[PDB]
Order: sequence, then C-alpha cells, then structure tokens
Amino acid sequence: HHHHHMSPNLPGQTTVQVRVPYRVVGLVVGPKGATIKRIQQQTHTYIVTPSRDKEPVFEVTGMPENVDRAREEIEMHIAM
Repeated sequence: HHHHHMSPNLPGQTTVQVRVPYRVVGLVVGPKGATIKRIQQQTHTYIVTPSRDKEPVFEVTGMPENVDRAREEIEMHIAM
C-alpha cells in the first residue's frame, strides 16, 4: 500500500496471520472499529485490519502469549 510501511517489531514480539471467513471481517471490526480496538487494548497487541476486498486476514503483533490471546478473540467472532 502506498500509505503504509513495514516496521520491525519491538524486541520479543512476533506477527502472525489470523484468517477469518470474509463475511465476519465486519463482525471482528465492529461499529466504527470499536470491537477490533477493544481486542488490541485487552490483549496488548497491534492489529492491522484487512482492506475492503482483500484477503480476510488480520495481522496481529505482540508478545507470543498476547498474540495467541488476540487470535482467540478474533476467532470467537465466527459463527458455526
């Protein structure tokens, strides 16, 4: 993207990919991004939301234990 850049993570932090069904990206983001903002604050992670018509993949950055916690909150927003 012309308006984004790659930055190295803080020491000890990793970045993983969390794939969701395309229909539930809006559920994870929530109204005005309140849901995805709550996940970042509660899990102490940095999460990039995928674009409009791109791969429904969230990029979660943080400590490995915190990144795993953020992955579960994202995957819980998926109906069976």
